[PDB]
Amino acid sequence: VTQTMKGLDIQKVAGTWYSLAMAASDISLLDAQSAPLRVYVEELKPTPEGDLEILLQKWENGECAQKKIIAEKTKIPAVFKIDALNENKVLVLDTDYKKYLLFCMENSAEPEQSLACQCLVRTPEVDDEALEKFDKALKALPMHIRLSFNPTQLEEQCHI
Amino acid sequence: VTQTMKGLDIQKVAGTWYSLAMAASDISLLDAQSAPLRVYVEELKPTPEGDLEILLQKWENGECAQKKIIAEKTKIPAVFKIDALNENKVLVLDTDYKKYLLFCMENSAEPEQSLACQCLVRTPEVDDEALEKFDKALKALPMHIRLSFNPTQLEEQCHI
Ligand SMILES: [Zn+2]
Ligand SMILES: [Zn+2]
Ligand SMILES: [Zn+2]
Ligand SMILES: [Zn+2]
Repeated sequence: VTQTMKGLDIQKVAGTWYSLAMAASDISLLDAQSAPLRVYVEELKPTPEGDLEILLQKWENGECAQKKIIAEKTKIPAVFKIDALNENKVLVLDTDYKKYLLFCMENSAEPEQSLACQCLVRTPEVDDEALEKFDKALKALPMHIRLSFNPTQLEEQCHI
Repeated sequence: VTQTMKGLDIQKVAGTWYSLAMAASDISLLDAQSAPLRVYVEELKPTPEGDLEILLQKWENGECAQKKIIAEKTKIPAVFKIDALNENKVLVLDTDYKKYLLFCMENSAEPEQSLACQCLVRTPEVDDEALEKFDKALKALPMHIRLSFNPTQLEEQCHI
């Protein structure tokens, strides 16, 4: 179902990011700040080997904890293997490198109950064009919850 | 901003309904089952005087409570006055009476922070055409959360 980006240069996604919008196939995955896949991406750090370190924050033990996820390169381009969040795959759908990035996470064992997708942006501002790209990519996908954040929320993102 | 239905026959909306989809301007209004405006419409009972009794269920005191809301007719058609859920207005946007109904609730004091909208259906089944009408009506509105329920969830709707 999912169509991944072709000709992705992973080195060009490095730097600071913000989670502008999130979507998921199951409401329980994103509803409430303490939900399993409610994650806020803060930085993408690609490696020389072609892997992707994802820095993000997540609600745990009563507060916003900082997590580092190592996404390993696989034989399929724009698809990375992870062992976190009960997910095993990160899929980069699209990016223009300097404004927005669209990606999804899933578990290959049950991809319909585990699919979460995000729209990332470089600056803590609403990019209507990025949201349009996000919505278009989501049309084919069976999403039952969609969240969209404003500039004020994008500053600290996760907060007690 | 909101455009209400013209030529609404309120008597024809009587009977059983299900909340298929919900949307709101603020995430806090709908995120989590215990959220202030997470409400599940079960029945619409119009009166001979032209008022609308809304039967719905809402999470309160650890369980799904049953609520009856009286929507009073106002001088503007398809717009009803209420005194519940911290809202004071019910706006009927569109309906075909026998399959779907779209409505919004708001507080006139702060309509941007209080707007919640729903897509109702007669039967506990996903109507892709009703969702299309819902999405089109929402385009102009500043929604930051969207929820969509499946047939299994639509049977009991709210549940412990
Ligand atoms: Zn590696
Ligand atoms: Zn589905
Ligand atoms: Zn009356
Ligand atoms: Zn807004």
